[PDB]
Amino acid sequence: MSRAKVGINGFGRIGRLVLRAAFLKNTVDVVSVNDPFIDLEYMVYMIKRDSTHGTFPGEVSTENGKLKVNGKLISVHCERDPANIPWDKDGAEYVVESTGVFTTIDKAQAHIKNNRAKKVIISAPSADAPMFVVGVNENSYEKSMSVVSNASCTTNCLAPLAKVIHDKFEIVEGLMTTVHSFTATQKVVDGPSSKLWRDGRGAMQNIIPASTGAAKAVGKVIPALNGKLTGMAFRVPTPDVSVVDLTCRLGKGASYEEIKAAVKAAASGPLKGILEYTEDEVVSSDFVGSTSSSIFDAKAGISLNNNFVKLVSWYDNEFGYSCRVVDLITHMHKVDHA
Amino acid sequence: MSRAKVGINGFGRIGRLVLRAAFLKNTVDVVSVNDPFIDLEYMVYMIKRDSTHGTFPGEVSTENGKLKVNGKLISVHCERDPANIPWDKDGAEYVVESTGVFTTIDKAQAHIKNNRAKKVIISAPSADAPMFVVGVNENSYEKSMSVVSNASCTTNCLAPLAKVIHDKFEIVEGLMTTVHSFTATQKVVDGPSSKLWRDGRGAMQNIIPASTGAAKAVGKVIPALNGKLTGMAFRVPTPDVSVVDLTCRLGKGASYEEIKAAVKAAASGPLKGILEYTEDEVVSSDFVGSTSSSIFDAKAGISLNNNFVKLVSWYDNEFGYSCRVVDLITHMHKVDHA
Amino acid sequence: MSRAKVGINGFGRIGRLVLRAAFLKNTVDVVSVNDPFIDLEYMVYMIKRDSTHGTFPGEVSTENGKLKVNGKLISVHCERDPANIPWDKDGAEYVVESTGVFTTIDKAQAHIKNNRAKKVIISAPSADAPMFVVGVNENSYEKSMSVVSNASCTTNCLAPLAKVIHDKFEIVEGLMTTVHSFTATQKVVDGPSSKLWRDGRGAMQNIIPASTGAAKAVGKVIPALNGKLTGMAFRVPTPDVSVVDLTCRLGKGASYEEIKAAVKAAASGPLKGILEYTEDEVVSSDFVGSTSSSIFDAKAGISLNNNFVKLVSWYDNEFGYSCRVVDLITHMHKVDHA
Amino acid sequence: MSRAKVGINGFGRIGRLVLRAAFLKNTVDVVSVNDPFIDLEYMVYMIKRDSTHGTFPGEVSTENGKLKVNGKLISVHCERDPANIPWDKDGAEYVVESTGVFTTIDKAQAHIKNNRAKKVIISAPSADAPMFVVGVNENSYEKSMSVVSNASCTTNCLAPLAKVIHDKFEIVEGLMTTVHSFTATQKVVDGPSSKLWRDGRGAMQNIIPASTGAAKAVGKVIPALNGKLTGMAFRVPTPDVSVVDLTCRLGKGASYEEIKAAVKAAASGPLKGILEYTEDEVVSSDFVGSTSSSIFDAKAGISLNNNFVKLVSWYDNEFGYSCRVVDLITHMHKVDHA
Repeated sequence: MSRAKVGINGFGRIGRLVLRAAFLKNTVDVVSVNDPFIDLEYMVYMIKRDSTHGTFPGEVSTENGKLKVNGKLISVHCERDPANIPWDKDGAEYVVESTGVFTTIDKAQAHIKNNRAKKVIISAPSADAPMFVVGVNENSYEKSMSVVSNASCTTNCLAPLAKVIHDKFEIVEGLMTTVHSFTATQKVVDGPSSKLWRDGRGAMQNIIPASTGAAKAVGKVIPALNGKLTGMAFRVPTPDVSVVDLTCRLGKGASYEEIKAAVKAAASGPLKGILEYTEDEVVSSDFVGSTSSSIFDAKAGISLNNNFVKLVSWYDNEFGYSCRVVDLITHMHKVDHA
Repeated sequence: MSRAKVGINGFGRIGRLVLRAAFLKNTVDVVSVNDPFIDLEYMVYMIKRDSTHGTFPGEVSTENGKLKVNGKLISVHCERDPANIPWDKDGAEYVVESTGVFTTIDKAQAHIKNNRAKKVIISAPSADAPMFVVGVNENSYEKSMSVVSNASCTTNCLAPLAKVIHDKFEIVEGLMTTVHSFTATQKVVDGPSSKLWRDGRGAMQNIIPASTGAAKAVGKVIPALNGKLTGMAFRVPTPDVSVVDLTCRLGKGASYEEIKAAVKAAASGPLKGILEYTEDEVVSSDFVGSTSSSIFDAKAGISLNNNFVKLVSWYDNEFGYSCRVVDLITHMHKVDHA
Repeated sequence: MSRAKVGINGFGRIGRLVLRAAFLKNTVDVVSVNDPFIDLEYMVYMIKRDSTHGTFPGEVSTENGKLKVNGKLISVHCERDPANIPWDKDGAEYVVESTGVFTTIDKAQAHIKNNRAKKVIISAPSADAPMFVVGVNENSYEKSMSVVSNASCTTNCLAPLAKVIHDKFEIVEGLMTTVHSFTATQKVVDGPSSKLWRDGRGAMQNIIPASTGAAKAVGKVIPALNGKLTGMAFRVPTPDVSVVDLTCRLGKGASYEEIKAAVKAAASGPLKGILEYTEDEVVSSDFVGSTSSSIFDAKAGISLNNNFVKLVSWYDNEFGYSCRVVDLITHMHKVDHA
Repeated sequence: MSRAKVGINGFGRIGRLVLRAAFLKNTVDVVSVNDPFIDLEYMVYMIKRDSTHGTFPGEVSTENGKLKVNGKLISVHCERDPANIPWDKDGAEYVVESTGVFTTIDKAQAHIKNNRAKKVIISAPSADAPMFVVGVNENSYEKSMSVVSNASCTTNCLAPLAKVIHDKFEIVEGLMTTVHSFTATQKVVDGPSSKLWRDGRGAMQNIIPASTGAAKAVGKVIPALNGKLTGMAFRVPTPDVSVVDLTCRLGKGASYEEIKAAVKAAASGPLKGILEYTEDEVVSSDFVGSTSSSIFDAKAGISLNNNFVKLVSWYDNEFGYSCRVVDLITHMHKVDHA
């Protein structure tokens, strides 16, 4: 009994797929959704239909102004302002800030005031809000914190992998590269982008050397690896799934077969679920729907020697991350209401 | 005597290429450009680097605060209010309206007001402004018209074909389908499009059924075929170039051999440069950068009997259409500034 | 009261997806496969992981030199000469020819030579073998026919619809187009295509116009439409699913809504499972893994008048067809063992 | 005086752009082509039409069963057996082996057999044949060397950069990843690929881990870094232009500015034409048609510290390589003739 009641503000890509993960894992209960740029009737469409993840494997309709999903009514809102959503009346405790526009404790506090929702969870790396990665520092969550962060989805891939290698071979220093699928933030043709010019170029016809602090933010998830990690991104013409290309220096001399054994041991043990291990000839479509945060590709990895190796790990940047959002809630609820 | 002095508002896709089309024909003069979102710095980049048509053939730079393009200086503005764009100062007598917002004559007249833009040229269909398709209703244009429209890119492909077939076999009735490359109006991944839900889907993994106002608009350019034409569109994962698929009944008998030689005589004849004829094994990429408005494909056209055929005409939806913007001005300036 | 014993020749994308359909429907028992390019280990890989239809839904492994799927054992062979495949020892009574090398009756008699397979179904449209379409002329199968084809997948889409529209309102004539996905017969980059130059172009870069008799082949399954139907094909950068574009002149006039009503009933009638009817804002990726032969889109298709209408219908060119292959065999098992 | 007379075996993708780059640079003279699968008529269409690089810039016709290009004549052959090709009658001194079937000194000598061809160049890396990268070790060519290799596209990118680095700051140890466009060896959809399973997968649906022997191969070109550097590749859905992602440890402490200057100086100096330096916010498609082997991207490269950095260099994996083949030939005809 006593499941966590959850609400969502920002029904984007990384906000609808989080909703999918909820009815799958069944670890929490969604009760509310708010998005002013999306109509209610539209919402059923975007849930039922998805070009990446297929149609919803349940029942979706409308009960009397409420979105019924797999036999569960959810109230819908559409306030331009985030502090104009009455979470209390829906019974929501934890709000998911997936609009990605209120990524600060000051802005996200707009959900918490007037006693409405207790904790706010930002589905992006935050500057002031304490970021968390379910693999590593999910336990660092103290009850006195309201607005958290689940870091970036590249971070959710690298950080768990970094922990294993570092804790077992000691990562002296490393540089990361993520071959990232394109995201909502890109253009179908050479369009406007007054800030990030490269990010405006046609998404299908370009390899776009983007940037990311995800690897640099691994330091915030793993403090022992602070300033020892950073890296950039390549955004390539694929709808979903991404891979991390880590190259680093280990403290202990270890052969690749040794590395494999440790990772295989982690993905089976304490990281059963966050980290996964395979030795198959996979590509970036064998992971569409993977709940894991990192899938170590043993085969594609290469070792120059025993102190300098290149590692590769996949992740569903959309759905793996979505699941880790659902996990962070369960943990909190487990921690605040117990 | 002189060349027409031209200005451009809305440095979009179908706007930057119109510019690129001016330094090629060199039939007119671009003097001013206006776009609030895209600064001068950015304008150079957007012009110089293009994922579809390649790097600009020439030296694009800045000088003394204004934009320069192979020894010609272009004044630059960032006014969000068309009424406050100073065309009068710049010397812009002709303005191309490529923002998508302004379509009404009384709307496009915010450019004309108060001693600046002589004629307003809307690079999009207008349901009140007299639409005109060069090569068809070209000379049908009157000097007493303050705002005109060039209609859609697609309709600029069908009409020059429609005319030929009509003016020789008389098109009884016909339905058109255009397999269209995606446009800036779409989403790279499943996104918000409250009006047109299907154009909210991932443009790169989907064949998206649309509906265009290009086919009946041929009735607006060719009155004889008014109401005899209509048809919808298909958006597919290519960055540029589209093809018209015209299915129609004829009034007179036709051997497809005749229709061929009819088009060939119209391509090299009066419609030289507007309508083109080909027999080659062409594919969409074979028309990137093409200046033709319609390129009839001989072998790809199918014919059921002597009266009911299916024609096929290619076009660069971006660059072919941007040329007819330029040519129209040479016609106006002929008629409208003399 | 028995089940068909099925063998597969040609382990391409139809061959594998036919197998998936067999375990999804569980109406036939696949007992053998043959592909001189694909060994036992690889087959597992190709069955397990699939870029388009995701991972195999069930159990696949190997055992005692035999492929094992969901508990059923499947012999594996690598014969390049079809007359060298031991269909008798394998107990395969029905052989699926999907190599394309054997489409004629006599080139198909290899599997039947010297008491072996009883029947052979050609997944490719044939020149002499009796072509059929499930939902149109299933019951036209005689027990004496050794070779028999299942038309094309393009053919299997338009055929059910025609037996509705023409069956009710009569299309005096009609032309067809199919915006097809790309198939394994194509090239990643510009390459060789000796006899059909257009097909050897960048499949991801291009819209490729290709001829197809799959619309002329309608006359074979519906004699009444012999010479009344024919069409072409466009191939676009999408991995799977295609749409049929039918522009036909109807004898008995009907409004765009009257015809919708006709197709409704057909979806819930005897073709319940063949012809489907939808009214949703659908795009191509919605019908991935769909078992229908033809899904009519009421929102897409439009009508010029009452006698001249355009219809749009979707189909999974890979999986939908594979489903019909299965349905045909289990039907054949009914007759031979009646 | 005399210009290099060249023949091409295998008019595939790479052998077809070599011809292109030849007439572009006009530094050598192509006199003979051979490809059994491509006849004269087809050969012309493959030149006039390119999905990636557009139409060829020149008059290409056929004079008397012979291919005429820009006024230069080229005799064609469809000899499957390279030892049957009359390179002597054609007067081809330097032959380009562009089919991967003849990549050893014994297997390549069929061109030189019986006094015709006097030098042969392998468009792919070779086992025993000495490889060369123009700008790095083209001066190690000896008049005695009858058969050579130009390594691979990727090697020609990594090497000019590595030379600069290792010479200025010394690369202690290094690892490389190349985000590479797909090539003719891949499939449009999941197809057979017995030796390399991942490459069987649909080229345009997946990110595909592959292996390149182009990083250790630098070791054969620069022994100083043999065993000290290696790497792999990710295959992504793009038609052309790849990028190299080089992570390495510098023996000398170097700041990023200090690195930026290191490359800018060599791109203007002796590596002018080979290595290029840029600071613009570019993407892959900005390099289609680039005649450079390596284009250093400053804004995309990063530095963890003064001794651990990540460098990025673009390259047209199709046409940058073909230009170097022409330079390898021009260099030999010099040395060969003296």
